[PDB]
Amino acid sequence: MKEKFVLIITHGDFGKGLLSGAEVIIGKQENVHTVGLNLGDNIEVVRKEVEKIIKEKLQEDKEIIIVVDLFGGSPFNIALSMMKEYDVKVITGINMPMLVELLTSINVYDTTELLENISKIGKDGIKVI
Amino acid sequence: MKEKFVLIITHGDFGKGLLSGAEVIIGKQENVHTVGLNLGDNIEVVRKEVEKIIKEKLQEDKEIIIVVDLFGGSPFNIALSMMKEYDVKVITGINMPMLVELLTSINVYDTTELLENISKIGKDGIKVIEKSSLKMLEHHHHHH
Repeated sequence: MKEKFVLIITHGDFGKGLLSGAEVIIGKQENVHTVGLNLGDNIEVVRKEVEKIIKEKLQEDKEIIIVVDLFGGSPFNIALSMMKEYDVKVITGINMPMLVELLTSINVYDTTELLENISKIGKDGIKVI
Repeated sequence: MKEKFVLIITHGDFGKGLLSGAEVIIGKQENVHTVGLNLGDNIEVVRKEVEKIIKEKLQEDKEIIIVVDLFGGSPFNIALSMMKEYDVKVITGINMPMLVELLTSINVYDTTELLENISKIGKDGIKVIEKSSLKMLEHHHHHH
């Protein structure tokens, strides 16, 4: 199995903070990068930066998973454009249980099963007490 | 309706960044506070701080919703302990679609319906995107 690389693309500091939070739980990550879309960012500039990252990682023979905050919106639109061009895989609605499970099982499952796993865990992790 | 106050408790800077992120989308919000738990944090101290915030907001006649990152660990432990003593509601597994819906509709629904609403929106907002679905998503940009 190819080594995986996780790109987190979200609004503002969400991805940065989500990774920070996960790292409190499971320690400092390699092979995870965050890109945040802030008010005042040009989406085409951000798109080109994301593409830069993907090419670089593909050239390192890595398999790429893009995790997005929200279905719809500029981060999602960027992720979709990368799937159109580079055949990376994409999942939306990322939360903490998903990211922790993803990063601790990244070597265990193939990308398709990995994403199905965390989709299920993410939904199950949302509970009104 | 009483005004609502949302307290987000998570590991590290997750809650802080989640709120930052949501405000890019829906603009600056009021009545939302974040508490992050880091390694080596004295958690009984954090619990005490949270209780103080809750007491204060209750004195301001606010209805309190606590949102946590994870069903597990210290943030949920703290949230549970508040629920045992105070009239607060708790929801776990917070994500962007949930928080955006929560804050945008905070004065439209009572807490019970509100948490039910955002639970469904949060789960529905978690989607694996199939490559084969790309073209169909693109069509939606040209019709309603």
